[PDB]
Amino acid sequence: SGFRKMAFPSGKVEGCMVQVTCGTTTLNGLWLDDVVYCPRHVICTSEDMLNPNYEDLLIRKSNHNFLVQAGNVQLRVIGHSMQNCVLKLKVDTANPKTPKYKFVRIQPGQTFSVLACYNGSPSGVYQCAMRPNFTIKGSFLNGSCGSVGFNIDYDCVSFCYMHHMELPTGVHAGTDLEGNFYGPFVDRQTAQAAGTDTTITVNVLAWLYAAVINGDRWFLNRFTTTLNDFNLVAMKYNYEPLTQDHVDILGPLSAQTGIAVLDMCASLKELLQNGMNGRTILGSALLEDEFTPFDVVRQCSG
Amino acid sequence: SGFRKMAFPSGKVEGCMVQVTCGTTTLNGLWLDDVVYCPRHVIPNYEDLLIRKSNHNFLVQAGNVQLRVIGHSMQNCVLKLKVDTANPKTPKYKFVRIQPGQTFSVLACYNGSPSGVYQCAMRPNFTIKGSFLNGSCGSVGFNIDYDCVSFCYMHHMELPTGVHAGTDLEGNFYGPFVDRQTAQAAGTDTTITVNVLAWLYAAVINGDRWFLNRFTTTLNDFNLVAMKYNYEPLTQDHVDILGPLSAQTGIAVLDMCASLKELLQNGMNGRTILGSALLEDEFTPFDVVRQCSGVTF
Ligand SMILES: O=C(Nc1cncc2ccccc12)[C@@H]1NCCc2ccc(Cl)cc21
Ligand SMILES: [Cl-]
Repeated sequence: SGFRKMAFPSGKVEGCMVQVTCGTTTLNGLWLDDVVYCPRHVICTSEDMLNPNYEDLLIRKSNHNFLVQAGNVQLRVIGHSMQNCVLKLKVDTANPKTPKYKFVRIQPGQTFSVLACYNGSPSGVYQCAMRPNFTIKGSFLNGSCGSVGFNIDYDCVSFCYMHHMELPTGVHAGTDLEGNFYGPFVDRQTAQAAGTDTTITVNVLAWLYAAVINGDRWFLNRFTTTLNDFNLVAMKYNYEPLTQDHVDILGPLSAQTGIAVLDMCASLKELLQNGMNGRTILGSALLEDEFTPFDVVRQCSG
Repeated sequence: SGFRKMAFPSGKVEGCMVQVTCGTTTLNGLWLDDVVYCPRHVIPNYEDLLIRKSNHNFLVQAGNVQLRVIGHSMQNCVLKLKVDTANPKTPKYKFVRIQPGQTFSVLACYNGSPSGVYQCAMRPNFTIKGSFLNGSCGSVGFNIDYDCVSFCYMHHMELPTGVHAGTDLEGNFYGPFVDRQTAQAAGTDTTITVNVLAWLYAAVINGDRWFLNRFTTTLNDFNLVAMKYNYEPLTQDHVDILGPLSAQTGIAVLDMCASLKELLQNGMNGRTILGSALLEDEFTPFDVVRQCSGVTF
């Protein structure tokens, strides 16, 4: 019993964090095999941040301009290439702590753990979700660039995120490990605003099923709804549309609890209308949306 | 910017998790140097049940390697299995007993394999509101100070309300609990006041000021109100501990107490603080400073 926002154990990722210094800029790199991955904005100066030409700035750099530090060991950069918004520094040593890994690009609503780092040293680990507006509500200070988001399903680390920047609202933007940004963001100081954020509906339903599995049933009702009627109500509360894929995904939880997805949708509609009334669901007074259906099953069953 | 419930990086602890099997029971062990620590309920008159056990009855597995048990002893509610091999991944460590209100990270394990890491607090009623399934016994709570892991908790059981009970690494239970199937109930819980204030300072540091007011209060008047809402008494030590946050934000601790007093008597009014509609009490003043300054390990 119990339901916590749980991150993956960060050990496999900690053994990959390095510090990447280029000129006056220092941030984090991810050392996997003989390559160090980091945000390409590490090659940027003061006046080369509003409109940087990364191809032009990178051509002027030599291998010895990049200082990579793994613990108290300086690694030797023997090559450099750019892939989208990520810089790949070929090094003369393969990381002995390289875990079994994959680069995966996630979709909004997906969760992952973040290993926040400063100067190549891990400071903390927390659980996040890719918001529908493609930002992450992380916890990052200056120097956190290069910190990574990942999932550890089985013994394989799936890297899904690399931190690049903080938007004016305090939310964060970044890329997959191939350098493709999540959302309409670019790695420059130009005016960029996150779109209006919405609640990840399928995740709220997954969390309502977690509450039922843990013995919380007060919010259940005798009603059901059509998928269309639910979405018409949901949109009015800035909730993401629930698709037939989401209904299918929630099938296992519906089978385990005996509460049909559209039946749980009618509970969610009622909660949106009434609020909680001094009550909590799994120790929360708000509807939690950073637990996917897969997270709920893993945490409640194994 | 941002404020998250953040756990310590769990790597140093992951290299210590092993699986301990005794008879039909399988749980987790903590392998430090040549000793494996685990809950004694893996084997009631525990002295008598332990005397009937031989070293080969304990099957300890570190990854795909079976470790050989060369000795066994009991210290309070923890079993210590002496093994032939010292753990090469043994970090710099200490066994520390924490006080209610203090926070720590939990590395939840099943069959000696880490499955997740979360942050939690020792409740004033000595329970932890964890996330644990069958097989999680032996999972440990810890903090990291510089490069030293301070082990503070070992999971033993789940109480009927779904909350959890366990011991320090010397086998002394936190709270009035015993390691036996019997009627045991967690006492009435209270809110960790100093932690709520620390979290209000974290909200101010992140730009949330709506709850601030022009008012201040005496420590005595605050505690009279706090006692009424099942909040822990705020001591002069807590006020001193909150000093650095008070200096950084410009909001005196008793000034923040007047904000808390109003929040208790009047509620949030549809508003949130750091994305929460409840007052968060599982961040200590040190946690807030560590996260709002970026201390690394
Ligand atoms: O956002 C960046 N860094 C940070 C990242 N996270 C939390 C921060 C908090 C406080 C200050 C900086 C933070 C990075 N340096 C600032 C300008 C900038 C502009 C464009 C790009 Cl691509 C990156 C950057
Ligand atoms: Cl995905």
